[PDB]
Amino acid sequence: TPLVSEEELKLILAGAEESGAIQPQEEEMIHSILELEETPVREIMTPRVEMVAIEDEATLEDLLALYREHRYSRVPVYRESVDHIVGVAYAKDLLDYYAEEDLKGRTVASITHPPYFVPENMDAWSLLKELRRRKVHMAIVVDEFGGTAGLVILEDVIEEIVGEIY
Amino acid sequence: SEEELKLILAGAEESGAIQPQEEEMIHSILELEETPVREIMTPRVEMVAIEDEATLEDLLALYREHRYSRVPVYRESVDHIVGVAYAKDLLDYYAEEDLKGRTVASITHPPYFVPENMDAWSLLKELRRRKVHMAIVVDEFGGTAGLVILEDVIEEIVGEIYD
Ligand SMILES: CC[C@H](Sc1nc2c(N)ncnc2[nH]1)C(=O)O
Repeated sequence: TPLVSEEELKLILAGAEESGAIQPQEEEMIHSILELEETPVREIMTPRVEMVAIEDEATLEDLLALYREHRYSRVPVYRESVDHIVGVAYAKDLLDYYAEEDLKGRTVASITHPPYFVPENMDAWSLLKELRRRKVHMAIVVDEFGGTAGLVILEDVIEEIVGEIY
Repeated sequence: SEEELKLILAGAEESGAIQPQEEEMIHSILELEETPVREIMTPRVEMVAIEDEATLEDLLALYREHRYSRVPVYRESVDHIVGVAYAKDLLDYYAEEDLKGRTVASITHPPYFVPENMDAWSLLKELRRRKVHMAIVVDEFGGTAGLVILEDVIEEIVGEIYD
């Protein structure tokens, strides 16, 4: 029956979680749904300085070693520096080769998927939208001058909603 | 007030406060408590499982032939599940000799069993809590109703998430 605004609805959420009519964690989830439109990917991304990239001409042995030591399943791919990103590569794709012979035989370029670039200030709501309807759940966050601000994956948006898992 | 929140959420759609997409996701959040895992699980007949005594070379061959990253690991029949195996752990293992010399049991994680009737909300609670990613749905007799993963619940909140 009643009529309410976004601010009033967030207040009723706080007042029905201090009420016990809903769980603290169901509150935090629905609240998180609401804050997605106000979060820029910048606030949730992995920034350039902490990310693990690899060069297109490296070998698939090199990718395997990178997975073993930093444990990141999916890895951006650059040519000259990290500001010239040429695609993305997934460690599980190694399994289709998984031959101590074949791996040193091919370059990461041979398994690199085309890259998805979002501007540094897109909101998590739009990014969830864009990522869900795409086979690559990982976008490159780009700064205002064309450089690589960082990287952002769907599981990060997911965690924003639900919380940390894995 | 639980019915009150249920109703003012739809009202908040009507007062322009939230998009129908946001209200759809929030109705999904609310309807997690009322959805049983049977409604979302993959059942035995659609399932891909592997013996614990098989070799990691066998695991890899399975993965090639079927593309499933998570595999329930069973002992005698698929009604006696003893864990889950993750293809990614295969990447940690020496192509030549380490796969013919090790078996699936070396990499299986202990399983998580949920009743067939359990709701999604409690499933999500217990998965986030135990920090597992896949559970084995049992039937009232001990058999295997199917398997269910976190991304099932997630998509049940936010929509199909196509790899
Ligand atoms: C997105 C995550 C899924 S997990 C999965 N494992 C399964 C199995 N053993 N049998 C039937 N269906 C399954 N789904 C994937 O990696 O494709």
